[PDB]
Amino acid sequence: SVTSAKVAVNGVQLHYQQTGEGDHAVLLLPGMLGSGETDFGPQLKNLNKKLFTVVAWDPRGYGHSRPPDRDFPADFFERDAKDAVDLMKALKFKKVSLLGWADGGITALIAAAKYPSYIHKMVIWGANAYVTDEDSMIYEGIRDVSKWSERTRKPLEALYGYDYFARTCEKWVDGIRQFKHLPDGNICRHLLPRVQCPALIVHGEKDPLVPRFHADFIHKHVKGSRLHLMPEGKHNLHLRFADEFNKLAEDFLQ
Ligand SMILES: [Mg+2]
Ligand SMILES: [Mn+2]
Repeated sequence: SVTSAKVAVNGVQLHYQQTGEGDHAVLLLPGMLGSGETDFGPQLKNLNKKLFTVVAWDPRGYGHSRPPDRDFPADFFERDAKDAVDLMKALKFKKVSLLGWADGGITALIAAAKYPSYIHKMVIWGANAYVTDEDSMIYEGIRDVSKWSERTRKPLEALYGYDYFARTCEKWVDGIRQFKHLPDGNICRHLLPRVQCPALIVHGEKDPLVPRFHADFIHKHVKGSRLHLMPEGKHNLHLRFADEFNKLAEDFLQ
């Protein structure tokens, strides 16, 4: 049983889905153009409702957190990180664990580093702490949504309508590529050493969007972190291999 609602946070009405009665609060952070509805169905359904209280939020401009429309200023990951934590605080949780996917994992890393007393544990996958030429090329190949597979386009087209979906994807590409021009193509390399909570980095070895060196790098600089490789996992491993992933996550969080 899942409840959808909005809460006022930093000038925006953020949408989120909540389920479970557990004492361990968990926030699910979606990736680019994502939402709880499109990125975390299996988790909102199967994560242990007795152990956890699960919340899946929609970053401003994504999912149902519209208005406003999405924009990508240089600090957009930090803005999302603040919104995410403020949302959970608005919902009265005293401490929470984070499950972040891709852009959501980058967001989770930032939140753990900036608000260490609020984060218990963290599980991230498909995230990159910086942008390289190889990444830039990958992003460019994603820009045109019309060339996306029909299966991956359907859900987002239905949620946003073609126009917003196409336009926001282009702004995302320009928004994430902007980091390549900064020293070290940095997004959050500098915050990794500041993560103080136990972290589990999962990586699908067949992920075509995020080279494994990004997971190795995050693992290297996040003290006490654990890295788990899934031979058959791709970028959407928590969806394609939901049962396997959920077990990995639940075991780590306990
Ligand atoms: Mg450097
Ligand atoms: Mn939503």
